[PDB]
Amino acid sequence: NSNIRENPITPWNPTPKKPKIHPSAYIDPQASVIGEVTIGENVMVSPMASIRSDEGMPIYVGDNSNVQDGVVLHAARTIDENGNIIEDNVVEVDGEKFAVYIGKNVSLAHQSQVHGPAAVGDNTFIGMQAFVFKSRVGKNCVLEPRSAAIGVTIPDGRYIPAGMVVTSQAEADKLPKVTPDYAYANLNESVVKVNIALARGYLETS
Amino acid sequence: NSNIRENPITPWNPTPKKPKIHPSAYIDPQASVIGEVTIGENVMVSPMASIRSDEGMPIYVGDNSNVQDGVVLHAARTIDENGNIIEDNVVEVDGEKFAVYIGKNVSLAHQSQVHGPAAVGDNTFIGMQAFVFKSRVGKNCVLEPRSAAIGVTIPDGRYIPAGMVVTSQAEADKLPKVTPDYAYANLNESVVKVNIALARGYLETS
Amino acid sequence: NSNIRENPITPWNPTPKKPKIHPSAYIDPQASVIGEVTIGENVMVSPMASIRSDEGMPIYVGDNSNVQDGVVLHAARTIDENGNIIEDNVVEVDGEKFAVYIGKNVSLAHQSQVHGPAAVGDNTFIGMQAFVFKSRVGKNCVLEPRSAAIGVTIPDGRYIPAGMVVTSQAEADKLPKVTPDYAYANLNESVVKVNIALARGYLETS
Ligand SMILES: [Zn+2]
Ligand SMILES: [Zn+2]
Ligand SMILES: [Zn+2]
Repeated sequence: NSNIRENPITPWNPTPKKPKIHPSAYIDPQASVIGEVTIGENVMVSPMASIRSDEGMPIYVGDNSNVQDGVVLHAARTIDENGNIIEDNVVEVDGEKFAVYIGKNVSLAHQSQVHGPAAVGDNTFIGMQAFVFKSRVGKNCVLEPRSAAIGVTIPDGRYIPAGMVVTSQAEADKLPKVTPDYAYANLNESVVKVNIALARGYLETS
Repeated sequence: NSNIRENPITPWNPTPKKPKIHPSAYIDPQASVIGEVTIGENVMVSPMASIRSDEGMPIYVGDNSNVQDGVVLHAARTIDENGNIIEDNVVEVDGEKFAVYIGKNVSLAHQSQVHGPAAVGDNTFIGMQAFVFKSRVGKNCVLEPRSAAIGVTIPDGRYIPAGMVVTSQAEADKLPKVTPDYAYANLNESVVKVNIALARGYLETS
Repeated sequence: NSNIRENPITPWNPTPKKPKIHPSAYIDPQASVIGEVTIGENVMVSPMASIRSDEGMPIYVGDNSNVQDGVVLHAARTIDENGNIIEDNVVEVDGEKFAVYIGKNVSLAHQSQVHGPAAVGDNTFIGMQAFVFKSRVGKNCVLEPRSAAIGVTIPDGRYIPAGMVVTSQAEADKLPKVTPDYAYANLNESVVKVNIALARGYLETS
């Protein structure tokens, strides 16, 4: 398992940290997982995904989420030169601090990127080639393909239309709501089911 | 050839499928090809490309096409829980059904993505970081870098300007036409020649 | 070091060229470096980056720069079928000719792409998922995430706002100036420090 590796000693990280990966998660041989990473149950990590917890850490990927081809997870440093926490570079979730927090039943679709500090709430679809950076995406959200959230909080239950780059909180507060007739309303549930089954199938051949 | 692999058994796929790759195609050691995939003659598949036919299948890449660095091919499931074909998730081309169909002399340039259901017609350039999803791109087309086609049919012989995200069929019908003086008019022919020669050169060292 | 490779013989390249990589640079095992490439001191090349100098060449990455996850460097051919240099496909920097020139203290952030012909000047941040193609980016510049420069020269000391695709020189000449109170004004210095330290740390475990 050359592709699952400790992070190196740095001025902000004095001991190597090794990923904690649940046995029901599947890491593709050509995915890469480095450093202080926790990956939950049934998580499918596809080829060419890179989860790199060597600058900002920790990075958490919750149960039944998926990390698809070419997705990148990385984060800005959380420890100062003085050794003090950089509060603006961490996100608090359930009373704990993370560089990147991915909740449960989250899909990170092909070539998307979540860059810390960032959190993605449960049951949220992050669409293909989408981008999340210095942002909190609520639960039950849909980032359509090529959308982006930079420096904002996306309210629970909203979607970002394809191609839209949201940098203003006033715009984020105004985003349209997911409804039963919205075209992507049931997509994440489908994608999560598929990827749980892919992880199970790939593990049976391992 | 650890990087050329069968897909796993899943509820929608009861037997493993293995890629069919012509001997004149070159698969980079750090490209990944999984599942029910057919790759034609002289196809150059560059490092970090991921062709993954494990959800929707089959994926077809025609003769003399190229799949460049970091390109992703994947597709939505084509078989229901009941085992019935999901017709909206397949494309018909020449009387056959595909999850993703890439025609002949097609360039999929660096970091682009074609996500099924989708078809790309012959002699079409899909530019760097471009995106094709639930769409039919005609033949002799040019998707400039960062362009996207989502949920539309691109008429033969049109181009999408750089950065434009086309989601409306009315907009797709109005796209500008490739002409001899268009800046990208002869690019695909050049890129196809280069990649055929790269595949030949890389195979001679293999 | 299977991932550091010569380029193949082609009609435009009659002898194989091998990368020249300084001993203080770190190449991730799942990065790929092919062909006529020069990589300077302390350069961190992250997982899934592909530096491919097999069509246009040479590709140069200067001292203390970094090439992050999923970044692609490639270039259009520089030699004609007749064997004459294609002048429009090379960039001159300090009296020398390159397919891609990356200066010193440059960050190529996750999933960005620089496609030759192109030059990036010293101390410039190329943001996540950004794109540089047939362009000269000045020194002390910031391309925010999802920005792009195609067919233009970016003056020294300017930034491109997130998501903006610059294709017109008149627009490039008008881009806003980096100032001490600009949000990204000090980012590149920070990122360069981090990546120098990452390269040192990763090499100590190698
Ligand atoms: Zn980063
Ligand atoms: Zn997919
Ligand atoms: Zn190229």
